[PDB]
Amino acid sequence: KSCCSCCPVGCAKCSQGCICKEASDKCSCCA
Ligand SMILES: [Cd+2]
Ligand SMILES: [Cd+2]
Ligand SMILES: [Cd+2]
Ligand SMILES: [Cd+2]
Repeated sequence: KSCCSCCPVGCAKCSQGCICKEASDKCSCCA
């Protein structure tokens, strides 16, 4: 885990702020 369970790796969109709050197995706001 880095930021979320869908972007557990300081994802870009999740650079410095888990701005991804939607993905119960997959997201479409980032990757
Ligand atoms: Cd995520
Ligand atoms: Cd993200
Ligand atoms: Cd996140
Ligand atoms: Cd996302």
